[PDB]
Amino acid sequence: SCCPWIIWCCL
Repeated sequence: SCCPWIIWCCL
């Protein structure tokens, strides 16, 4: 739920 809502990430 990173950015965007995705696994450990920040795209």
